[PDB]
Amino acid sequence: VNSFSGYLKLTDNVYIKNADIVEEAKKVKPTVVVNAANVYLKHGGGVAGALNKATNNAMQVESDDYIATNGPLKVGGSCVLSGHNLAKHCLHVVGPNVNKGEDIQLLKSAYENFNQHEVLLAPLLSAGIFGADPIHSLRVCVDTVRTNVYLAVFDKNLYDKLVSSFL
Ligand SMILES: O=C(O)[C@]1(F)CN(c2ncnc3[nH]c4ccccc4c23)CC12CCC2
Repeated sequence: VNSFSGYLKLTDNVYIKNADIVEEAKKVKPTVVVNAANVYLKHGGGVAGALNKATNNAMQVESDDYIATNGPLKVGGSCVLSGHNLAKHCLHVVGPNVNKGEDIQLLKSAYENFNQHEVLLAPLLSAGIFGADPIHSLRVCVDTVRTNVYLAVFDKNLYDKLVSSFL
């Protein structure tokens, strides 16, 4: 038993809710919240900009030190950093950005990072400003992640389309 509430169950291990991931994290304080990161951990907009704003820019300060030490992530890769006031940990995962021409096949590799964590609160990778089809992203999530994932979808219209079209 965990503290996630109001989710629709899609599969044995994947759950979905129309929710603002920032507000959901603030309430649940999950062990892991996933950020929709880029390779530079520049949290300017989308989910990343919203998560970072909710930490009063502490996420960005920590991220800049991480990059200065380690260099950029790979597309499809991840790193674990602090969850600040939102979660114990933040798993920064880089899905491919279609608006940069990155290979959508890397979306599966991105979701594989979730399997290193037993339970996660997450957005749909490569959705939103990353330019991928969220229905495809949901399919890859379900077919790749084996651990327990609670997906927060900000847009109500999109949430209803994802549910209604789910196979
Ligand atoms: O940035 C994108 O492209 C996204 F479409 C946005 N997303 C979100 N997913 C859940 N909660 C959210 N709260 C937010 C508050 C402000 C801005 C965005 C979000 C958001 C998902 C997304 C990250 C990859 C697709």
